[PDB]
Amino acid sequence: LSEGQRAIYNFHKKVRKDVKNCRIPGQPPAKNLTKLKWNKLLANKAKQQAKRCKYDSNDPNDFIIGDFESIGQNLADYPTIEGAMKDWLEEYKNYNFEKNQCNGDCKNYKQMVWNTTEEIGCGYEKCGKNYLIVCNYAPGDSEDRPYEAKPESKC
Ligand SMILES: *[C@@H]1O[C@H](CO)[C@@H](O)[C@H](O)[C@H]1NC(C)=O
Repeated sequence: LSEGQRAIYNFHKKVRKDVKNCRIPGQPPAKNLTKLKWNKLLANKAKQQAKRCKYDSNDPNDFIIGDFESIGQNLADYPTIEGAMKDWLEEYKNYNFEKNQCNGDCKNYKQMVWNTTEEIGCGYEKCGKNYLIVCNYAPGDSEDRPYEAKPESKC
């Protein structure tokens, strides 16, 4: 993994560890989340997409990757990788787990804490001032809640 790739991978590991341990503010802790494994095919497809330097593109070809049945995707148009990661994460401020409802945009946060997601790979390209960052996830998420809650005492 590149420098950026490794940082994006660890930031996702850390978010998922945090949500299991009451460390995402105002969000119930998660009972279980599959461990993410990096996947080279997701990462390369992410990278071919990000090299176009088009944020909206999307393009259902970008969602057909090897044999995966379902692919989710988070996109960021941002001057730094860490800023992008933090922007996706803090969408947790908009998300109500009990009602499964969102005020504004929750899609990036929900995909990061999606309990059945197993494979991740991410790709980014410098496109002028900013990066286009593409993360692909397998399986992708749905409109449901991201995980099963567990009692905050188990933290
Ligand atoms: C993920 O969450 C769903 C409920 O939203 C739960 O029924 C399912 O068993 C969970 N699966 C895993 C692998 O954690």
